[PDB]
Amino acid sequence: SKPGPVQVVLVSFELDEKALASILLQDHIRDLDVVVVSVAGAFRKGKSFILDFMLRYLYSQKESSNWLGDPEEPLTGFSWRGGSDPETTGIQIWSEVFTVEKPGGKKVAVVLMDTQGAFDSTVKDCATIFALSTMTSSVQIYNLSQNIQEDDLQQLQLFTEYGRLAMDEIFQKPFQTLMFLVRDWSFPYEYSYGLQGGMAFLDKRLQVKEHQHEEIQNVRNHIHSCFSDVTCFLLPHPGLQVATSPDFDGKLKDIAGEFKEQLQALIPYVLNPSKLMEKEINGSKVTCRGLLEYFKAYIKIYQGEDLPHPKSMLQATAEANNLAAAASAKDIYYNNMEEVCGGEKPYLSPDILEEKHCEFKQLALDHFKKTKKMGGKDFSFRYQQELEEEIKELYENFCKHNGSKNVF
Ligand SMILES: Nc1nc2c(ncn2[C@@H]2O[C@H](COP(=O)(O)OP(=O)(O)O)[C@@H](O)[C@H]2O)c(=O)[nH]1
Repeated sequence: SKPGPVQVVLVSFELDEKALASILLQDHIRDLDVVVVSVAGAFRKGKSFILDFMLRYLYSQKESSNWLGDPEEPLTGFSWRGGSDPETTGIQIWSEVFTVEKPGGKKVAVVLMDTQGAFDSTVKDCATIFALSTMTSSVQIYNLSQNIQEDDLQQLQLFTEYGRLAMDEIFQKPFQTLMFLVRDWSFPYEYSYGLQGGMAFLDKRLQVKEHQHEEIQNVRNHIHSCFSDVTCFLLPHPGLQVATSPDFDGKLKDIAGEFKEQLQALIPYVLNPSKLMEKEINGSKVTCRGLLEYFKAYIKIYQGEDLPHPKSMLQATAEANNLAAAASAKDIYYNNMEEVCGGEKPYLSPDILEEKHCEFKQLALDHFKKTKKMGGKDFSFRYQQELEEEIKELYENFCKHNGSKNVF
């Protein structure tokens, strides 16, 4: 009953769909728009240290004020690396999804994602892990040591023709925020720690120059077709005790002061309620229920020998987008009907049951049609017709359950 990391993508690659569904289709979050914060990068680069502070912020927020902690008390990690073979490639998420009220009262679900791979441009693939993580997250925090290297940028080539395809055919950038998190920044006299120094440094690194390799200048020329926002944050060194310790357990006061300072800017910048950014695809928000569909559609196309064609990535996106609309409509029909004739609630005469059915079927189909969907009308119809068959089967079970409560 204790929260912990859940392996959702593992070694080709497999989606553990049951484990992911058990988190995302919980009753209290499945209908909420979901915020998906991913930290991605090479093994042993401090990703889980940052994930731990994000959890401290989220748990402090859940139960309140000094999120950083008590300076006298030792730190304890949250066990993102507790399993066998911690250097393994894959994607984990935290088992506790948080519910946060944004200003004005809208409640959203907040998922934390741990994306680990070799991250080195050669022989094998973890590009699959970076792609799946990027396409499903709303903030991809790309965790790098000391600088943004040309190798680092070359790994974004995965998305370049995808971004160019989507702009050309759907008139929209496919992804939201990419943030370069530069660890152990050592030149504050050139670019100061934090966000303003980071954006000046990123601007310089993103400039195309004739000596760079062709593929890297490509990435520079099209990264802004992929992400609606590209940002960078320079974080200081945490101090030698953190750097040289396996499983750091020293007191908060033993962490370097400038690191703590910049942590208090970085973590709220990502997780403060006014900053939470719901996942969006095709310009419409994704719920925990819908997010499951994107994982299921994306795992399929990354099964092959080679990386998928961009047309197949757009195709999988369109299919999952319509399935997400259908699933949301199906839940509306089911929840309303179960409220009215489910359980041991009293028998309803066929006239009353039919009327309720007609009311909630129309509600459900209207919701599907009103929802913004990719593919055009003929593409979306096949999903609508599928939804109508599901509703018909649901209605039959509701009718047979209702009839079992009849007297004689
Ligand atoms: N130099 C440095 N070391 C860090 C930082 N954050 C964590 N560490 C240490 O680096 C090692 C690997 O950290 P870990 O968070 O497990 O890396 P992960 O594999 O990316 O999750 C551990 O000894 C950490 O205590 C940092 O910002 N800078």
